[PDB]
Amino acid sequence: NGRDSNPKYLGVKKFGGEVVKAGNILVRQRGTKFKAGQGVGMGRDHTLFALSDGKVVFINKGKGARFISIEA
RNA sequence: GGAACUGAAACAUCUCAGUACCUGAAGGAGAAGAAAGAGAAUUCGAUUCCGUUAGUAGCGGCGAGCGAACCCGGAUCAGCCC
RNA sequence: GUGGACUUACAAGCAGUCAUGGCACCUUAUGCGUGUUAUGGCGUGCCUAUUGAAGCAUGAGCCGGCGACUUAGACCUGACGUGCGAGCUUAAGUUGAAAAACGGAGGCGGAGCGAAAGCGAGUCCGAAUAGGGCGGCAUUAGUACGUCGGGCUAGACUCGAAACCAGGUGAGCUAAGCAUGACCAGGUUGAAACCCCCGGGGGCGGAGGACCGAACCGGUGCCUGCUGAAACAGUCUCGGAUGAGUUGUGUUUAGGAGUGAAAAGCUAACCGAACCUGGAGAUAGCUAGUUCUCCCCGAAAUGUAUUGAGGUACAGCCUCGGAUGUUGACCAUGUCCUGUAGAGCACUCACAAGGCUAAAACCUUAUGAAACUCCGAAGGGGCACGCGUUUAGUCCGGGAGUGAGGCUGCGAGAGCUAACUUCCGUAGCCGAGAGGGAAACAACCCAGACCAUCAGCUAAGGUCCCUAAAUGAUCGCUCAGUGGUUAAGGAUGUGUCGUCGCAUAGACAGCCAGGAGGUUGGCUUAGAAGCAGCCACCCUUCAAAGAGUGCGUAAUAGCUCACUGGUCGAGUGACGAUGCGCCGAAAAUGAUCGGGGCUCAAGUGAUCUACCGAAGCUAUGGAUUCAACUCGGAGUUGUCUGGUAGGGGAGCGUU
RNA sequence: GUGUCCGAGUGUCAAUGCACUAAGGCGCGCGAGAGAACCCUCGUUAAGGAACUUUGCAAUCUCACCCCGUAACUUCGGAAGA
RNA sequence: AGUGGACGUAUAGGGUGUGACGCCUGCCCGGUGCCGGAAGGUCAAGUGGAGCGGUGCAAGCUGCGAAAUGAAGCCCCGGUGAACGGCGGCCUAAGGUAGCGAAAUUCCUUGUCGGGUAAGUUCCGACCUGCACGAAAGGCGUAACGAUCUGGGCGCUGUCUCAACGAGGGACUCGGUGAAAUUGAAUUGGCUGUAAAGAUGCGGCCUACCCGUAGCAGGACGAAAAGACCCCGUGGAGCUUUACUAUAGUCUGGCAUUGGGAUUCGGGUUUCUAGAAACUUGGAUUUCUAACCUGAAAAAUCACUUUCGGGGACCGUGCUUGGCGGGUAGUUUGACUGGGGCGGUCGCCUCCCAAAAUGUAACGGAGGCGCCCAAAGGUCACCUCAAGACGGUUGGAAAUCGUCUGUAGAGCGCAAAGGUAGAAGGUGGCUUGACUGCGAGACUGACACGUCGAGCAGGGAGGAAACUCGGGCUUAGUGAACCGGUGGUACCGUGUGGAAGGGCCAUCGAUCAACGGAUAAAAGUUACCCCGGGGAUAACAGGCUGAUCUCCCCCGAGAGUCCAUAUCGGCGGGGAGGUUUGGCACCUCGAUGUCGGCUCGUCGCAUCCUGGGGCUGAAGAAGGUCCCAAGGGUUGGGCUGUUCGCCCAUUAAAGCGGCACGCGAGCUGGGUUCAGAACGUCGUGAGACAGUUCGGUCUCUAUCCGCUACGGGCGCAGGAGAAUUGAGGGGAGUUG
RNA sequence: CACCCCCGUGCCCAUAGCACUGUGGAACCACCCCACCCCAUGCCGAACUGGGUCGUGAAACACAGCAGCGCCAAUGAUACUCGGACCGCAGGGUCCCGGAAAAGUCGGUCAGCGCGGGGGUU
Ligand SMILES: CC[C@H]1OC(=O)/C=C/[C@H](C)[C@@H](O[C@@H]2O[C@H](C)C[C@H](N(C)C)[C@H]2O)[C@@H](C)C[C@@H](C)C(=O)/C=C/C=C/[C@@H]1CO[C@@H]1O[C@H](C)[C@@H](O)[C@@H](OC)[C@H]1OC
Ligand SMILES: [Mg+2]
Ligand SMILES: [Mg+2]
Ligand SMILES: [Mg+2]
Ligand SMILES: [Mg+2]
Ligand SMILES: [Mg+2]
Ligand SMILES: [Mg+2]
Ligand SMILES: [Mg+2]
Ligand SMILES: [Mg+2]
Ligand SMILES: [Mg+2]
Ligand SMILES: [Mg+2]
Ligand SMILES: [Mg+2]
Ligand SMILES: [Mg+2]
Ligand SMILES: [Mg+2]
Ligand SMILES: [Mg+2]
Ligand SMILES: [Mg+2]
Ligand SMILES: [Mg+2]
Ligand SMILES: [Mg+2]
Ligand SMILES: [Mg+2]
Ligand SMILES: [Mg+2]
Ligand SMILES: [Mg+2]
Ligand SMILES: [Mg+2]
Ligand SMILES: [Mg+2]
Ligand SMILES: [Mg+2]
Ligand SMILES: [Mg+2]
Ligand SMILES: [Mg+2]
Ligand SMILES: [Mg+2]
Ligand SMILES: [Mg+2]
Ligand SMILES: [Mg+2]
Ligand SMILES: [Mg+2]
Ligand SMILES: [Mg+2]
Ligand SMILES: [Mg+2]
Ligand SMILES: [Mg+2]
Ligand SMILES: [Mg+2]
Ligand SMILES: [Mg+2]
Ligand SMILES: [Mg+2]
Ligand SMILES: [Mg+2]
Ligand SMILES: [Mg+2]
Ligand SMILES: [Mg+2]
Ligand SMILES: [Mg+2]
Ligand SMILES: [Mg+2]
Ligand SMILES: [Mg+2]
Ligand SMILES: [Mg+2]
Ligand SMILES: [Mg+2]
Ligand SMILES: [Mg+2]
Ligand SMILES: [Mg+2]
Ligand SMILES: [Mg+2]
Ligand SMILES: [Mg+2]
Ligand SMILES: [Mg+2]
Ligand SMILES: [Mg+2]
Ligand SMILES: [Mg+2]
Ligand SMILES: [Mg+2]
Ligand SMILES: [Mg+2]
Ligand SMILES: [Mg+2]
Ligand SMILES: [Mg+2]
Ligand SMILES: [Mg+2]
Ligand SMILES: [Mg+2]
Ligand SMILES: [Mg+2]
Ligand SMILES: [Mg+2]
Ligand SMILES: [Mg+2]
Ligand SMILES: [Mg+2]
Ligand SMILES: [Mg+2]
Ligand SMILES: [Mg+2]
Ligand SMILES: [Mg+2]
Ligand SMILES: [Mg+2]
Ligand SMILES: [Mg+2]
Ligand SMILES: [Mg+2]
Ligand SMILES: [Mg+2]
Ligand SMILES: [Mg+2]
Ligand SMILES: [Mg+2]
Ligand SMILES: [Mg+2]
Ligand SMILES: [Mg+2]
Ligand SMILES: [Mg+2]
Ligand SMILES: [Mg+2]
Ligand SMILES: [Mg+2]
Ligand SMILES: [Mg+2]
Ligand SMILES: [Mg+2]
Ligand SMILES: [Mg+2]
Ligand SMILES: [Mg+2]
Ligand SMILES: [Mg+2]
Ligand SMILES: [Mg+2]
Ligand SMILES: [Mg+2]
Ligand SMILES: [Mg+2]
Ligand SMILES: [Mg+2]
Ligand SMILES: [Mg+2]
Ligand SMILES: [Mg+2]
Ligand SMILES: [Mg+2]
Ligand SMILES: [Mg+2]
Ligand SMILES: [Mg+2]
Ligand SMILES: [Mg+2]
Ligand SMILES: [Mg+2]
Ligand SMILES: [Mg+2]
Ligand SMILES: [Mg+2]
Ligand SMILES: [Mg+2]
Ligand SMILES: [Mg+2]
Ligand SMILES: [Mg+2]
Ligand SMILES: [Mg+2]
Ligand SMILES: [Mg+2]
Ligand SMILES: [Mg+2]
Ligand SMILES: [Mg+2]
Ligand SMILES: [Mg+2]
Ligand SMILES: [Mg+2]
Ligand SMILES: [Mg+2]
Ligand SMILES: [Mg+2]
Ligand SMILES: [Mg+2]
Ligand SMILES: [Mg+2]
Ligand SMILES: [Mg+2]
Ligand SMILES: [Mg+2]
Ligand SMILES: [Mg+2]
Ligand SMILES: [Mg+2]
Ligand SMILES: [Mg+2]
Ligand SMILES: [Mg+2]
Ligand SMILES: [Mg+2]
Ligand SMILES: [Mg+2]
Ligand SMILES: [Mg+2]
Ligand SMILES: [Mg+2]
Ligand SMILES: [Mg+2]
Ligand SMILES: [Mg+2]
Ligand SMILES: [Mg+2]
Ligand SMILES: [Mg+2]
Ligand SMILES: [Mg+2]
Ligand SMILES: [Mg+2]
Ligand SMILES: [Mg+2]
Ligand SMILES: [Mg+2]
Ligand SMILES: [Mg+2]
Ligand SMILES: [Mg+2]
Ligand SMILES: [Mg+2]
Ligand SMILES: [Mg+2]
Ligand SMILES: [Mg+2]
Ligand SMILES: [Mg+2]
Ligand SMILES: [Mg+2]
Ligand SMILES: [Mg+2]
Ligand SMILES: [Mg+2]
Ligand SMILES: [Mg+2]
Ligand SMILES: [Mg+2]
Ligand SMILES: [Mg+2]
Ligand SMILES: [Mg+2]
Ligand SMILES: [Mg+2]
Ligand SMILES: [Mg+2]
Ligand SMILES: [Mg+2]
Repeated sequence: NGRDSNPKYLGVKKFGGEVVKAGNILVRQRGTKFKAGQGVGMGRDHTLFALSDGKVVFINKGKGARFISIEA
């Protein structure tokens, strides 16, 4: 063994209560650990970036049912 | 005739360098010199030396690095003979 | 070395430091004196290299004197200063020189974008519109010098290679050759050939890389010699000693070359490539060394990359200046994100007793999990505020160094739940840190040294003597020197509670009294009969006794026992929690808690004071760094001043 | 260390060997005491005899000439100074 | 040029290896070498120049440029071993002929038996199981020879038990001369602790009047040479080869020196009734003598002439071609690494570690990638998976159909984590958005790279539309830079116009996988080693730890007929000691000498003897085992360098360990570890192994402390002679 | 939001879901109804789908009861932990302050809010 692979510094890049420019990246994820609410659009590797400038808010009933909206 | 350390963080091309060194000829100097040229204005008008153009052009395992010439400004300026 | 003051012969000692006393002296000098001295306290040379230095790590005998960050250039870059300023200035040279002027060729600013053609405050990409660099805007003014910080290139802070190359010098040592001369006492052995008697005997003869042994040539073994008598020898012993011998002279062969009966041996006393001069101050990522003083700030041993790992590049951290202007920082509120501790089996692996059944499955019950999660804190990170105390931050430009870390505690891995082990996270100390405590001691506990005082309160730690300070006070605890070195395990050790029995209808040991019944009980080997031993315990006679405890020879008896009794006269026996202790408990020169000594506490657990105790804090005096505040550095108030690499600043000494 | 030449006598089979000595030459350019440990070159050693030690390393022992006598083996010479 | 070979000429000369003599010298031509062959494969310059292009109005000039034809040489085919070699592993070209064998070769190894000694790791003779013999890198013998090595025996010895006495030269004392290595400074003790972990110098405690002198050799990690061992340096040098690169040399084709001619000519021209005389441009054999080379004659080397003689247009030399070329030369030969080597690893992806942010090391625990898919894409539309039970045709535990349960227990191309049921899974229709030009904004990184990305243009594709498309559910499927190939484009293109060449856009070439990548192009070896450094880093020793080692204790199964504990103690548990093999890497690489012996010793006690005990399965005696006990004592020899162990023969007994595995400024020097050499084994080679074997320099001068002796001074309240008490210190201590 | 009830479509986002179950009927919805063709089944008008009444509330669906199941879930007490401060050689553990789960019990629920329309009491 003695093998390993680079860190992928994934996360909630922008936490609810953070104003965001358009195109800011807010969550990094392997998949849909977050499912993108209103105003946000999710990319190829399933990072989801805000489309509209404003505050970031978490809709989060959880269990795969967590969504990131942006409010203007 | 012609190095090698060395640099290239190794090392062959490269550089170190036509350096050091050996050998020949000669003088108070020597060399060179009177355009089958530079050059791009149909200009220049022998040779040598300084400043500059200029680290420009360019050369380079296009790497380390190596590097002009013309224009222009001065020092000195004689062209003579087969 | 000579002479004089003071001193020195039970003293333990980085050579001193402060203090006190004794003696001597009085020319910056009768003092807050100079020389010396006794005693007391205190006290790990210096530098370097270091995680860490008194080190038993390096360097150094001592004093002097030489001795290391330079110079260069029409170079690049920055800070400061000066002239001129939208412009600024020369170079080569020329003419003068006890003096400098002329000299515009040329350089820099003025426009940028593009790969370039080329356009031009626009420009490249492109088919038009999205960008990049750029001007407007802040038009940030440049340039010639001087000084200085850096950079470059050249020996480039100084010393130091082993090597490489060039042209020479060497065969007078030694390695061989050639020419030519010379030397080898003496004794032993007796080949051929030649000649007689029958290959053999005799004679005769004088051969040999033959024998012994002097010179001579050579070095076999011990010893001596080992700052030698000698830079390879000496005594003694040994090899050869007519041969492949020794030796003179003259002479030839040499540097990757010669010579070599072959060791890489010899080539002028260091030959796996001589010597000398030179290239040449070769290179040196390696070592050591780098000197005057004071002020201010102050690190790093981390990340990634590397023919990289002990070295470099770029970040990270330091400093100086400019700008900005609280953006910092801690703490609080609000919010969001997380899958650890824990905890759980709901999936995956595992796994514990059963029921159920052609056992997978299934149910009751029961568990572990870094790569399991139905769950899931504490904390932690981002944002916003400041609803609150503070002073840092950000970018831009010059200079750095650091890129070897060390411990402890917490959390993990690796290891053996070893290591003053190795590798990460994290906090603090050390590095770079002085002062008090811990006998001693970078890391631990206390506490960050501006200077001066024969002033005060305290921290940790202490208060019997060493040794500063209560032989303090009160309730105990341990009689072990435990204190002042572990454990599994044992113990009628001792206090504190605490759970279970049987007693003035009289029990525990304690003395006499009885020990019974089938039954010499079934089941066993050869006999096993309270009393080897696998299987099973009911029944009679009794105020009274279990087919019944350990012993006994191999089996029964035998003295005791569990209930019974006259006596006996009052508590006992059991497992338990614990507090302090005992054993368990052997290592190497001589013992010990730092020592004395401590229970007639100087141990201990609980409380409470009173004081000692630091370079921390307070007092008086004093000076720097900064900043405000005033007058044309000064002074006030506040504040700050441990320090390695390093950066900055003010100054002293020499020619 | 250094090449060549001459290098007497007594005795001893011989000799340039060994011992004494002629000629000739010299006592080695600090001395004098003293008679410890220890060290170097030496002499003798009870009893034992290799026990020593890596090894009999070293030190003994053997010693010249003459007579007698000498093996396994042999390349017929030698081993043999058995 | 000239020389040596050689004033020699195959019975001679050169090289290579074996190494008198004797009997001998087997197998294997596959690779490598070499010698022959030379049907065919390939192969340079040169001869040829068909065609492809520029540039000019054109003549023409000019850049490329095939086919065929071109030597040696290599591929191919034989052979060669007294050529390099090979003759073994429960198919290779073959597999060991004789001879020998525990060897100079034997690891296991002190092999087994015999011999010799009281005792034999040695030695000798047999045996053979030859790790890992062997036939001219020669095998088996051999008389004689050896300062050769090994084993034995005689002889004699101070080698020794065990040393003594004597001599001389030192050594000591006096007078004369009078150095040296060294040296931080010294007012320089013992223990025990502590500190970088070995203290004179830090702590406590003990001891110690001042100073010498003769001695010793424990300490001062004493002295000496900035470790020759080990590691490091993008140090060096010597040596090696099928590392790389060149190259003296060497072979080969063509051109010149270099020529007439006959002879066969694939061909040239004007020549003539498909044709041949003048003639060749050449090639080819063959031949010739004026070039040239060489030799003989009074004129030695050289020149002349030569009645001359031989070779001969070759040989030699100049240029150029291609091959051979460790002989020479200049170099390359990676890093991490709980010391180097060996093994492993080097880039990207997934998980745990990673301590609920991101991040985080390890030669830590697990596994994947160097691709795929014309549809596994875009879009539009449509389906729902495991698994179980009941029932069923050839099948039955599981084909297939049928019902019931069925937030998933399936699937998602490969590894896993996330994710997913309104799909990313499955199945069709259409087509390519697997587009060109851009990139607001962020994530991430020191850079450089990397990730995601709304929306705009041109234009597509699917859908009725909203809308979705600039690749795949996601995360791996990858390499800057240089130098070049291919297609466009029309920017530079040196006087001008063109073109040659260059630039740009697209694309191709990389286990450069040591994966940020030194060159286009590179392996070993050093023990002949050299330099510079490192205690940054191994071998020793000390330290820390104590797995392993040594010891004790608890339990108690059983053994002990019986009876656990007289003894012994399974399977398990707890400690101690630091003597073993270690780990770790802390002081020491400007030096800490290392194994064994010898000489001196001293300490522990886990006690071999001796002394005092308890229990005993103790009658007695001899024992067993445990307790207390460290005063003393603990033998001599054979084997091996040994420690050890075995053995002889005795003992009261033949103790175990510490003290740098105590002791080399005390001694040896056998072992091991420098240069020579040989054997086996490994390597083609230089060379190599902690396998073996012979051999191989151990440095007169003691300052200090410390130790044994011997004085000087002073002290001890007068100055003196002599006798003394013993504080307190040593020696002795055994036993049959 | 007059009272109910139906069809649909949201918010919510198992305290709403399952099962047992009962009411429902031409009003709404639902099956049945037929198929050459629109349109379709990798076979079937089962599914889409196109043409409709009867019939029937069977099934599905809506709505009520329902605490067997699931779903939620205290308090209390712990586990753990931020800071402080300690002991044990060690594995380990204690104390002060404050934050504080998970599991279980107690107990809670078969929901809760809109919007448009259709038909009822005519
Ligand atoms: C004193 C006797 C000899 O001693 C020696 O040969 C002594 C040498 C000593 C022992 C050596 O040092 C040791 O080196 C070991 C590798 C390590 C060791 N310890 C510390 C770990 C260390 O001690 C040598 C190499 C050390 C130094 C001093 C050195 O190189 C000495 C050279 C000269 C020494 C001496 C020289 O002897 C020469 O011998 C010739 C035979 C004589 O003729 C003569 O030559 C002229 C003589 O001198 C050179
Ligand atoms: Mg591993
Ligand atoms: Mg270089
Ligand atoms: Mg070079
Ligand atoms: Mg010159
Ligand atoms: Mg000259
Ligand atoms: Mg001249
Ligand atoms: Mg006194
Ligand atoms: Mg003293
Ligand atoms: Mg100090
Ligand atoms: Mg160190
Ligand atoms: Mg020192
Ligand atoms: Mg020294
Ligand atoms: Mg110039
Ligand atoms: Mg300025
Ligand atoms: Mg701008
Ligand atoms: Mg300037
Ligand atoms: Mg500076
Ligand atoms: Mg700079
Ligand atoms: Mg130098
Ligand atoms: Mg002879
Ligand atoms: Mg003889
Ligand atoms: Mg010799
Ligand atoms: Mg002899
Ligand atoms: Mg030289
Ligand atoms: Mg050579
Ligand atoms: Mg020499
Ligand atoms: Mg140079
Ligand atoms: Mg480094
Ligand atoms: Mg930097
Ligand atoms: Mg900020
Ligand atoms: Mg703030
Ligand atoms: Mg857990
Ligand atoms: Mg965290
Ligand atoms: Mg605000
Ligand atoms: Mg800067
Ligand atoms: Mg580091
Ligand atoms: Mg660290
Ligand atoms: Mg472990
Ligand atoms: Mg450590
Ligand atoms: Mg370490
Ligand atoms: Mg440091
Ligand atoms: Mg600090
Ligand atoms: Mg301190
Ligand atoms: Mg202490
Ligand atoms: Mg102290
Ligand atoms: Mg220290
Ligand atoms: Mg300190
Ligand atoms: Mg420490
Ligand atoms: Mg404290
Ligand atoms: Mg006080
Ligand atoms: Mg206090
Ligand atoms: Mg006191
Ligand atoms: Mg206990
Ligand atoms: Mg008291
Ligand atoms: Mg007080
Ligand atoms: Mg104080
Ligand atoms: Mg102060
Ligand atoms: Mg003042
Ligand atoms: Mg400071
Ligand atoms: Mg301070
Ligand atoms: Mg300071
Ligand atoms: Mg004579
Ligand atoms: Mg005579
Ligand atoms: Mg005589
Ligand atoms: Mg004589
Ligand atoms: Mg004389
Ligand atoms: Mg004399
Ligand atoms: Mg002697
Ligand atoms: Mg004797
Ligand atoms: Mg005898
Ligand atoms: Mg012996
Ligand atoms: Mg012997
Ligand atoms: Mg020997
Ligand atoms: Mg001898
Ligand atoms: Mg015979
Ligand atoms: Mg005979
Ligand atoms: Mg004889
Ligand atoms: Mg040979
Ligand atoms: Mg043997
Ligand atoms: Mg042998
Ligand atoms: Mg042999
Ligand atoms: Mg034997
Ligand atoms: Mg034998
Ligand atoms: Mg052979
Ligand atoms: Mg031989
Ligand atoms: Mg002989
Ligand atoms: Mg010989
Ligand atoms: Mg012998
Ligand atoms: Mg004597
Ligand atoms: Mg004497
Ligand atoms: Mg004297
Ligand atoms: Mg004199
Ligand atoms: Mg200690
Ligand atoms: Mg220590
Ligand atoms: Mg002391
Ligand atoms: Mg001191
Ligand atoms: Mg001595
Ligand atoms: Mg060194
Ligand atoms: Mg060295
Ligand atoms: Mg090299
Ligand atoms: Mg050639
Ligand atoms: Mg060629
Ligand atoms: Mg070579
Ligand atoms: Mg390495
Ligand atoms: Mg994390
Ligand atoms: Mg780290
Ligand atoms: Mg799909
Ligand atoms: Mg888009
Ligand atoms: Mg579009
Ligand atoms: Mg359409
Ligand atoms: Mg092209
Ligand atoms: Mg490359
Ligand atoms: Mg790399
Ligand atoms: Mg040598
Ligand atoms: Mg050092
Ligand atoms: Mg170390
Ligand atoms: Mg060691
Ligand atoms: Mg060892
Ligand atoms: Mg030293
Ligand atoms: Mg030394
Ligand atoms: Mg004892
Ligand atoms: Mg006894
Ligand atoms: Mg007895
Ligand atoms: Mg003893
Ligand atoms: Mg001992
Ligand atoms: Mg040891
Ligand atoms: Mg030793
Ligand atoms: Mg030896
Ligand atoms: Mg071989
Ligand atoms: Mg031997
Ligand atoms: Mg001596
Ligand atoms: Mg002497
Ligand atoms: Mg008195
Ligand atoms: Mg006494
Ligand atoms: Mg005394
Ligand atoms: Mg609660
Ligand atoms: Mg708190
Ligand atoms: Mg805490
Ligand atoms: Mg709490």
